[PDB]
Amino acid sequence: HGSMKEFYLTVEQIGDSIFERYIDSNGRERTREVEYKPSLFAHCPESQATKYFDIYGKPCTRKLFANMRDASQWIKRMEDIGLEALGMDDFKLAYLSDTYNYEIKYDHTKIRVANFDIEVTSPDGFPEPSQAKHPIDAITHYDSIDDRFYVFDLLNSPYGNVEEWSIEIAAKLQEQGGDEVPSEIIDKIIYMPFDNEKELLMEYLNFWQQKTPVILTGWNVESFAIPYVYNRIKNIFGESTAKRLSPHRKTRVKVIENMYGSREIITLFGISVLDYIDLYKKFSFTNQPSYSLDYISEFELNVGKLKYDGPISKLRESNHQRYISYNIIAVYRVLQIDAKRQFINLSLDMGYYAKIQIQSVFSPIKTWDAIIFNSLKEQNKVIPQGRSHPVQPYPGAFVKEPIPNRYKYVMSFDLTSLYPSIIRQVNISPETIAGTFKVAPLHDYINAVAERPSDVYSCSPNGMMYYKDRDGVVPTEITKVFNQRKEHKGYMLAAQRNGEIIKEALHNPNLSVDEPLDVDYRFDFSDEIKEKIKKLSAKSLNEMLFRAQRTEVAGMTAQINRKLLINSLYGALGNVWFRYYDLRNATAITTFGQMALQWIERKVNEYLNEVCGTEGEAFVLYGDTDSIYVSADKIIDKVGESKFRDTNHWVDFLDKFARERMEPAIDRGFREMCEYMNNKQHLMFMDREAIAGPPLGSKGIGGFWTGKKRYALNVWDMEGTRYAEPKLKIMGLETQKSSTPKAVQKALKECIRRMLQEGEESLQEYFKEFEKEFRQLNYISIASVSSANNIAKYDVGGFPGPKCPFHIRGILTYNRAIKGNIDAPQVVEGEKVYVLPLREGNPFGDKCIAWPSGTEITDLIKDDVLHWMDYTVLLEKTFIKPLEGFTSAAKLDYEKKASLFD
DNA sequence: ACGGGTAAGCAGTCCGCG
DNA sequence: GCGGACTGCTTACC
Ligand SMILES: Nc1ccn([C@H]2C[C@H](O)[C@@H](COP(=O)(O)OP(=O)(O)OP(=O)(O)O)O2)c(=O)n1
Ligand SMILES: [Ca+2]
Ligand SMILES: [Ca+2]
Ligand SMILES: [Ca+2]
Repeated sequence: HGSMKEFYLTVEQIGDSIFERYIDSNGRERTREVEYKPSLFAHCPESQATKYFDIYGKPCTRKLFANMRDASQWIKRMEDIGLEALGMDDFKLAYLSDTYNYEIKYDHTKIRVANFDIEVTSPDGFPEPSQAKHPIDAITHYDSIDDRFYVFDLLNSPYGNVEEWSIEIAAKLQEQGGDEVPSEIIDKIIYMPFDNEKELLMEYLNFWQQKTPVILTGWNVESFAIPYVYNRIKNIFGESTAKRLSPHRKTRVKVIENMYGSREIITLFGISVLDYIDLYKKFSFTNQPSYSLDYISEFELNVGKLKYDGPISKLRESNHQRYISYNIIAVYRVLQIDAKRQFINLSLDMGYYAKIQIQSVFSPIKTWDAIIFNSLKEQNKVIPQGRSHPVQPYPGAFVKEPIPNRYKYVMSFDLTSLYPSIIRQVNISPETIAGTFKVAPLHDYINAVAERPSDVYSCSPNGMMYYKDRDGVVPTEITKVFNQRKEHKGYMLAAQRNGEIIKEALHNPNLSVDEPLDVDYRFDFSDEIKEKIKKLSAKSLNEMLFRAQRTEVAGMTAQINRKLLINSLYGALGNVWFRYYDLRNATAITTFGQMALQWIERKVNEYLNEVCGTEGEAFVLYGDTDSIYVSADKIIDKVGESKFRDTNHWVDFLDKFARERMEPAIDRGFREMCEYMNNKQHLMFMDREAIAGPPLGSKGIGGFWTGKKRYALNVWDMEGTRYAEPKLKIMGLETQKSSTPKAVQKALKECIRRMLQEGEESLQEYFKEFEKEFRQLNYISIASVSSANNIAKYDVGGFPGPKCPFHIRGILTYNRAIKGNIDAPQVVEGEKVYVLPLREGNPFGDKCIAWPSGTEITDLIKDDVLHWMDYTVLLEKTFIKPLEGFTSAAKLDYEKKASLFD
């Protein structure tokens, strides 16, 4: 037996015992109960010397505890006295650290990941899990070990009796009277019909004991499915039987009970719930107009809506065959989405790295508390007691005020992982604080005028001095996560570059039948592959393109989420629930960044005045925290439309000017700033990102800024990737906002593409056609979106109260128009909503209306709102005002002037 | 309780203004 | 009868 080391699955604390589920050395799943004996520490005199020193070198003495409750009355007793009680007071983590004293290398094929969704017919409307009034009438449950979809289908219920489900009919196309259940899963569905609900649940509980999930997921499974099936079994069989959903027989019900409802969260000891919706909100870097599975599915996977007739509420009685097919597809849908985004994998990686419960990957603070503590166990150090602190504003990034205008030629540069780098460069840590110095005003450091803070320590322009010689835990531990990011980024950019090869190739689609190639898209297509691609068919290239984008999304996920974590350690230092919170360090970081950016603004202005020849002229037109945006018009003039054959030539050129002259200069400038602050290590690595301009010989303006955080740019090269066709990089404007209607986002963007690529005549032409045709766009397409908070607070007898938002006012008028009948869907406090304006003297008695997003409005009122919609207002408010924004800034009109020729 | 600050633009109210 | 300054709210950007 020359083989693998054990690895935990879950862990819990009940009283004076730890409940752990793990995978042993022969790969079998197990449970133990352990009366863990923890150790906390206390200071002692300089003399009682030993192993343990706090992070400041103050000696400490370790204390046996008999059990965990015994060590907790000690932490309370030490506060009753008023001395610091050191050590890790979350014992699940100490236990994990004690048991798994090594880099955990873990096998996912051995971890049970279950994915489920239920269906619960209600003619009452939305079925609150806290009550669970209504029968659970279908469950689908996918198990990653077995690799099967277990279907529990209830044929008999007070809401209707139905025929068994046919897997043959599910397989067939929609077009053949079937449900289009993906055939790569037909062979994996185990189907189980049932007499009656009781019999189905009892069988589901027995199924769960045999195949108890470790990671439990699915869509919206924390706030609906789990608590509904808990409360349901609890109402029908009793708590005892309900507690079966826990492998340890412990649940918690914490009440948190709306402004008037009964929403509880239910925790199942010994299971790690990773609600995919929470994973998606945290790790996907999107902001969506709706978070229904239909919606997100169609966004991530480009699959269809998933249609049907009648309202979902009467669906099981009318087409039970589809009701079940749809439940199965929903579960698979989440799998399809996880196969793209890979957030489960992320979570496992991250979680086993820190040695935490996996559901603690939602908490950067947990995540770092544990990494840091593991890193300090190692050197026999003892961690601080966490302290109460009052909350406190403090300053962040600098942002240059730009002159609103157009900018023909732009070229950007940005610093690598800024704040993480600053920590590394400066050696910022709880335990590396040397002292302070007398701080001169910020600009004196920017202008390289103020006295050198210190000769011996590493400094930040907020007055902090750090030990330059030793190693900080934080810097150390952030360097390890940064190095993993570097690598996954590499794969992702490669993947992106490889995709542009493929897109170029798609104007030579070679009339032929082939299969796609066999390459590893994380690495730069070696020349022989590149030559092979030039001969392939569309069918084939297209399959490679799609495979590349899945490889790149994979890498994006891994990369941007380590960026998230490290930037989140920075954040934690400004958050009072973090054991190492310190505004001294938070501000050392932001203030140094303020300086860094401004310092290099001054520099880049200097160098480009020297070499361009001119003097005291603005070359940096904008910048945000780590960014600079340099006007390259004068670098181009220096040649002209002389020997530039095509759009690519000057792009080749600039790429070359930046890489061969500017980044050398920039490195010189920052090396000098590091000498000034006497930092530990030079890590201000500013390289080039974007390269933007009109196509050659165009009327296109290349770029514009309206104000801070609001610009567009027509970009030909980004971080080394040369685009096949130019890509708009729009930051801040209305095209990028989830609040603005899809159709206008589309339109506003095509307008921008025209301003930037095909001057003023192109815009005005297209604008004319948007104005005429705008009125027959589908209403869902031209509605606004808003989050819906504090509805209750602005109610006041069915009507708008003092200071009531337009969108909240919208819901109130919905609530008035569906008043009475429970048939129609309710707007949920906190969710999102569509929003249309209404004309003068409409039947709804108000100037707009709102319904919950991702849906068609109720049929009840649909035909009325469609005919009372105010397109006039729609277009002025959401298209025109924004457009005037963009064109004012860039010195342009969208409508032909009063010619004076006339 | 459970990463951070910065900043834009929309709408509502309350006030000055022949 | 309406514009601007202030404020609450939403959603972007690092
Ligand atoms: N959610 C975020 C995003 C950014 N930032 C801060 C920390 C970043 O270091 C700094 C610069 O932002 P960037 O968006 O340019 O990201 P980075 O510089 O960290 O990494 P990179 O540009 O290599 O992707 O802004 C942050 O604190 N939190
Ligand atoms: Ca950066
Ligand atoms: Ca940046
Ligand atoms: Ca970069």
